Amino acid sequence: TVTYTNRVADARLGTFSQLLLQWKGSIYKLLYSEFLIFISLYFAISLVYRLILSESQRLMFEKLALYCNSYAELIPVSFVLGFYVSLVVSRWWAQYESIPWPDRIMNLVSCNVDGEDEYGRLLRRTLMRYSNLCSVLILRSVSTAVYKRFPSMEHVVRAGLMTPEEHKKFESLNSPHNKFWIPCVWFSNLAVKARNEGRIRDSVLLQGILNELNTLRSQCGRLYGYDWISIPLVYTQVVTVAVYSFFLACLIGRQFLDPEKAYPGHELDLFVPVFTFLQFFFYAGWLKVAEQLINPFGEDDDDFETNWLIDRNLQVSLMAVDEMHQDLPILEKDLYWN
Amino acid sequence: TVTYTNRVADARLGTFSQLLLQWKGSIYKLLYSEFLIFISLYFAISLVYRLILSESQRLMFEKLALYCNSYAELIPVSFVLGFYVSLVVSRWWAQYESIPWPDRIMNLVSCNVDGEDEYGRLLRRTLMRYSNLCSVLILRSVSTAVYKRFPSMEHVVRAGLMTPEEHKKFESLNSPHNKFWIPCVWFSNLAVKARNEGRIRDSVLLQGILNELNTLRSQCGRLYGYDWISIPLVYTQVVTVAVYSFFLACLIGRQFLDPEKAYPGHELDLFVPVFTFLQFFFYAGWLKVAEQLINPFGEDDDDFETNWLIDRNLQVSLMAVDEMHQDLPILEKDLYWN
Amino acid sequence: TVTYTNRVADARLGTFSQLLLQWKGSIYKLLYSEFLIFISLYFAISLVYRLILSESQRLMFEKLALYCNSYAELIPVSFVLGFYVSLVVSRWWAQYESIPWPDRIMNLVSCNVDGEDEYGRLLRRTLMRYSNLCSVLILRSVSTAVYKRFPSMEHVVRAGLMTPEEHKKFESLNSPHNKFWIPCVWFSNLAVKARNEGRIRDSVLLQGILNELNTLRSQCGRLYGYDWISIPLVYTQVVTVAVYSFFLACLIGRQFLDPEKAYPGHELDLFVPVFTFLQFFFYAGWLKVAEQLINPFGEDDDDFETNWLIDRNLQVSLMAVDEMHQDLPILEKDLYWN
Amino acid sequence: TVTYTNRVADARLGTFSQLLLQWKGSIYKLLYSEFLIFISLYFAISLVYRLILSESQRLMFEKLALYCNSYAELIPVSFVLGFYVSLVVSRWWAQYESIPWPDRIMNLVSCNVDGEDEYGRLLRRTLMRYSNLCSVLILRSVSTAVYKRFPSMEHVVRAGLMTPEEHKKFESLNSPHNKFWIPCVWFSNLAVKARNEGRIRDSVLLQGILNELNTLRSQCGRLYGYDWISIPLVYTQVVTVAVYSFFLACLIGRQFLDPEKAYPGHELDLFVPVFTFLQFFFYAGWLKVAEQLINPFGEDDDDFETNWLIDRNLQVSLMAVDEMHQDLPILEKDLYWN
Amino acid sequence: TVTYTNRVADARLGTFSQLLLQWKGSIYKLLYSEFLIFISLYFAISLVYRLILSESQRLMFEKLALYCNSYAELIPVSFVLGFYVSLVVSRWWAQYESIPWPDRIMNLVSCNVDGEDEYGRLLRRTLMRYSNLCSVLILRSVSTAVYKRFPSMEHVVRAGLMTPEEHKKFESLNSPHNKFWIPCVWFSNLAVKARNEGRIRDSVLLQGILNELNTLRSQCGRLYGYDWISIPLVYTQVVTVAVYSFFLACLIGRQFLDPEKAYPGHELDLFVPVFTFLQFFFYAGWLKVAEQLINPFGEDDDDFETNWLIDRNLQVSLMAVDEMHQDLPILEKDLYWN
Ligand SMILES: [Ca+2]
Ligand SMILES: [Ca+2]
Ligand SMILES: [Ca+2]
Ligand SMILES: [Ca+2]
Ligand SMILES: [Ca+2]
Repeated sequence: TVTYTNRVADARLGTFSQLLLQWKGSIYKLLYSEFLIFISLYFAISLVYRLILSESQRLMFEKLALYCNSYAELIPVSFVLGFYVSLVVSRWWAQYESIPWPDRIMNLVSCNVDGEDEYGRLLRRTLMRYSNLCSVLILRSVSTAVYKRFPSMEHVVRAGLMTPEEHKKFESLNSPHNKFWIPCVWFSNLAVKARNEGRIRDSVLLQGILNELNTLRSQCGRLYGYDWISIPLVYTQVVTVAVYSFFLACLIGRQFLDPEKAYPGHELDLFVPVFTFLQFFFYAGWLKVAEQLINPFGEDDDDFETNWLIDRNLQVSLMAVDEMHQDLPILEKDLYWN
Repeated sequence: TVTYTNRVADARLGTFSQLLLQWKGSIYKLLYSEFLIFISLYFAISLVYRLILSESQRLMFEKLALYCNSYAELIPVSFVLGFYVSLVVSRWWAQYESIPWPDRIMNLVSCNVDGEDEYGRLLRRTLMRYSNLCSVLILRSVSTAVYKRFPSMEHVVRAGLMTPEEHKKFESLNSPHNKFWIPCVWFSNLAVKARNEGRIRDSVLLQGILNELNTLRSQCGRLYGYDWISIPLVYTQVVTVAVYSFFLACLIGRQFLDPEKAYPGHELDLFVPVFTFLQFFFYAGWLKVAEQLINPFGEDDDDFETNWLIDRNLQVSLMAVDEMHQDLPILEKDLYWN
Repeated sequence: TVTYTNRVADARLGTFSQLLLQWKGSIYKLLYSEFLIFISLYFAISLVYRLILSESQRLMFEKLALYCNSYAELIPVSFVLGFYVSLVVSRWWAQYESIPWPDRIMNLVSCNVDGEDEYGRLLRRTLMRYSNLCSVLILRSVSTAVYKRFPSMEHVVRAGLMTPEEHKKFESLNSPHNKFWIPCVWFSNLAVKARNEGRIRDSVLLQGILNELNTLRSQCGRLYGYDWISIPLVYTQVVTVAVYSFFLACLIGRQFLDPEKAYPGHELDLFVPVFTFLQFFFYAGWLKVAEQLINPFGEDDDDFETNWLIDRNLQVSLMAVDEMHQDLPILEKDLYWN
Repeated sequence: TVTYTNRVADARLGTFSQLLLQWKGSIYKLLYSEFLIFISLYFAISLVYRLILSESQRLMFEKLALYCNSYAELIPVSFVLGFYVSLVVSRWWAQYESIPWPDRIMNLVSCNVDGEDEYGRLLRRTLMRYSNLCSVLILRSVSTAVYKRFPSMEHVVRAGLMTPEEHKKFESLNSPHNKFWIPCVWFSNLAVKARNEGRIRDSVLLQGILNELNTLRSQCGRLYGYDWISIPLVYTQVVTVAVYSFFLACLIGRQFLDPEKAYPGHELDLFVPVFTFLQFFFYAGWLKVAEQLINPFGEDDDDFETNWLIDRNLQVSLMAVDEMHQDLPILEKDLYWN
Repeated sequence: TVTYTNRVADARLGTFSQLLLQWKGSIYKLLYSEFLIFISLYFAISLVYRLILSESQRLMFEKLALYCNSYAELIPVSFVLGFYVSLVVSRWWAQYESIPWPDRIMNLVSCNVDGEDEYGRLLRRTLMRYSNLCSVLILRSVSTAVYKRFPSMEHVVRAGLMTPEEHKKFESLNSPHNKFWIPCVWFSNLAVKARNEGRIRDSVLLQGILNELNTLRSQCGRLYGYDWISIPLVYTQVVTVAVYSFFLACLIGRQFLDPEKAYPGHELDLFVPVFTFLQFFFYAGWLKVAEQLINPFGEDDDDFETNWLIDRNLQVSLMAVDEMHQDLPILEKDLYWN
């Protein structure tokens, strides 16, 4: 994503006036193809009408242009497009919050799994690596950036997210469905094995660890649900037919007619319709935002930084349960004692 | 459902332009009947007006067409239809999330119910089969696809979801209401019987299993509530009268009149109203999406894949508590040790 | 409620076309009075204008009709009415989900309260009867159907929901406020008395039972809040003044004037305004849905089936803690063993 | 609040027609001042125009009235006002549900704090009085009705909500901020002191009591947040400038011009603009509802009955933990035994 | 923020009429620059047109002004701007509720961590200082006011929020990412160290403290998510291009033309367009509210008072676990005893 929050804290004058001077993740980069196609088609029809057509053929084109200008308002562009964009934005922010963060499981495993020797160290690192793997295996199914980072499971083995013994156990488990739920069972079995060996003191701490595991499992299930149940295809087809049909009508209807014929409405000849191009800018770019945000896990400039987030979660998770287990600062008095 | 999420990750040019070349679950398959009925009625009235009516009768039809063109805008089509479609889409996504997933109960039963012999194996499989049966018995009441897969309870017995002794116990329980709550009591009684025999260690683990049982029971209750309390019938009647009355008016009002009579507005004769057919496309198809999604558990192309989900839940549930109980990979060091 | 979900699973052709042939809970049954009053007033003014008024008086009525037709669009009908109907529908579905279901408490009491003799049987039945009574005493305060089923507390005694000793204890408790919270204290005291006698094993199971009791108490409190804090009366007055003032203006403005006077707009005389009657149909019926759903606990055709739900909850609750305590089917192998 | 829910259960004919015959909490009581000011200003300008101005001055007033009638539609009244009213209603119902109800803490304290002697009786009453005081001290900060009931802390002492020793301890605690969090710490300390003396059996019951304490603390924190973070003042200024500027324009633009001058639009002279007064009624009263509901804790007719609710909570809380501790009815058989 | 809730409790007459006489946090302070730029540009173009241009050049400017007045309505200002402002307000109130409040952790630590000597006092103060530091370290990353209060970590050391030993431990932990999660691991490790020394009695109280820690960690994670995932930049660019392009068109289109030329629409010459300036006021100020509230953690007049809240949380947290540990008032009888 493009983050500009620190630039818009106060509202002086050019709070939004400077942000339109940015190229990375802009409206200009999105509309740079469709806008130039629209410019090319409009100026092509304009030059053909001004330089090629005969007089009766121009007189027929005038009636066609008046018909298309009168009756292009029957197409419900804003009515369909606002509803579709509201769906896309609602599902967008709903899909951000479904991304699993390891930090609650991190806080519980960093303190409740005892042992300062190598066995408890290995145990805590294996628990957090299972919690991260149960996230990576669903993020490589819902995202294309993670899938291009990890094309096969051997790339998950080489990155250190999975040992080859876990790869052999993962391949030996026979299931035709998506196997993202495999480490979230290994986590619970390893937590119970840790409790039975005395590394976890009581049942309440074990049940807290398992509750946070099931919370992360619900997060991964929400990601699977938002990826599998898309926006219905019939909505996408209706909105693209709406925008493309409206501006296909505006290719003919918004053409500058002859001022010497003295039509009502077409009195000035400017050869560049500023308001038609602005209306195409707002409607077509308003559709392009929904095209960008309908899948926020791809490789757009404003899709989610999933690979960075995987690297952060792996580093922070393996940091807080290895170096920070019983490594506390010295309990000292504050500036407010007596 | 038709899933196209992997095709719309990035937004290059034809992100939505290729998706209108798809037939399965499209606007075209929905409107293929109503659109051709509208085309047939319009061209029938057009040919009758052009070839059959006498001159005074055509002059009366002209006044009828001008009246219907002037006063068809009084019908609040968009105002009623947007509100109705917003209800349908909100209830649609609310009904997806109410579908019970066994995975939290799966994670707890796979680890907390002890025993590697045949008795604990039978116990875990019976617990997960009760948790799946308490979902199947409500999905065959809210869906028509599951009801056509399982027409009677004997088909539930033959699929392995229920043993015949459980069928006899299920028939001996006398209740005139829906019996989907029967396995969700058997689960709690079998969990307490498992705790009393020592298969579950403490009370906290038992209460966690019962809390996830009650969570799945709340999911099934939400499905029962959304199926039983429909959208009010008066809304459905008002929206279908709105769309059908508006286009019944547009059968007469949008007719191309005679250009030689020189009416204001009807100057060009094209014999095919492109914008009337587009307006019928958007409004009527916008109603057809609500017709499709008012019950997302039927057998439309974009209703929910409930039978696939039942098969997945049964296979994954009986997999993770039988093969994956204490079958863990070897605890080995990572690529980040020292 | 009228349930039609099983009829609209697929979307073939007449998915909504058959549902307008139904009378029970329709738009026709709602508007059958107001629509005929509007028809009567319009045709009365029409016949008086056509047969009674003199020429200068008709000429004054023409100017009054043109004024009322020009200036009835200043009344914000859709703007106020859409906001009001959105409130009514949001509160409608929010009030359905606040109805207490005994099933979570049923699942916990059916398994955690021990004893196969008559004392534990009496104990479980008394606990579930308290949980049902704490729901009946708020449903007879928020609904008129339950209040007509149970006019006094003696009718609650005769139905078996309350023994006469509990009636005497309920009357001896002195409080000027609504006493729906009385059985939800008796439940907690009886659960603690059951724990102290050894019928409940540990504290965790008791706390789970009390947590589900407090969940049902929050459900009853939400019902009390939605009944006591209505939609503000000023909104109801503004919407009824809006609809009635707009169609009081349309009684005069939509009248067919004389075509021989040649007014702009009034050229055709049909004597039955189809689009005025349709506009009255949609706006007035859109108000009548809000009139129906502003209190969904009354005795409309599409209000909630509260009495049926009370009977179901009583039967299922006293069934699952009496016959189904330790009555489990035989643990047998599945079709997938080895 | 004005409650009319029992009057609108069914929808016969006059379901909303009788509710406009009510004065308490009506649109008429709100608009009785602003409407008469608008009537006075309009009729003043009308009589001055009809009786005082000369002919050229009337001819200038005609052009001013046509300008103001043509260009008053540029003011976005409905666009700003609908958004503002939606915020006010959303925050209104969000602030009702944040009002703390003592009933969950009541159910736990009435059963889990042991002792039938005077010490446990005093202990339970002191716990519930702390839970009520932690609500009263935030309701006298967010409401003006509670602040006029309790102007100082001595009025809280005289009402029995606080003993004078608790008043001295409350004054000895030095903090420049709002002290509504003081009894919600006393509750937890007294619950731990009750557990350490054996009045509470185990830790799980104590943690349940503390969890419901923190739930009530979150309710009080939501009330503090909704009172402290208002709707932004810039929205309130924009909506009042919108409504007042639009009807300041309509004082001149809606004036009946001279019919003998024969302007397009002003042909009939009625001297009382019915639709202008109706439009002022709906827009200005639609603003007055937001003025009423922007602070629903004041002393309007449809603000919340906070003092009644404080009296109810105090009476019910001190009732259910004193008289109803181990005072249960006799366990007797039902009408459905065998 | 500017709080005016106590001024708008009742609705008499001038409930909103007095609030437009306030300068701090008003629409006037926001629009004081852009409005004067618009006034300057409009009056500059007006004086140039009235005093400088020749007759044919004025005749060309008339056609340009009629074109820009006819075709500036094609720009979807309200359609884009309402959607954007709805996003800004929804995210605004969603970001207020994500601010962590220490009070639940305060209530649990003030009672469950035993010890009246200096060691338990130091232990409770260190726990609450960790809970406050885990909030300060994310509020100095999401806000500019806290970042200007604490430019470096030495300023956090000097304020008493962090001892220098904790500063050395905080710098020794090597991580390239944001370190706001560091004290929320120290809290859990210190709570487990407090439990193992006997300062916390059982496991249930420890798990309650850790659950409230993870709740505060989820609050800080929501703040990090709302700061990192902004509103998409393409929406901000489209709305600022919409407002600026519409009023750039209105600089030419709303100009008062010559009345002697007798154009339809431009008949009166007033030299100050009141309704154009009002329309600029509402649209441009409606954009400026979104500019103010897109980052509510900056230093605007109506952004959140974050520094005051940090000071309050520090004072109240270190107050309630030091002075109020076992300092209870005397248990005395109420006014309602017998
Ligand atoms: Ca994307
Ligand atoms: Ca369907
Ligand atoms: Ca009703
Ligand atoms: Ca108020
Ligand atoms: Ca700001």
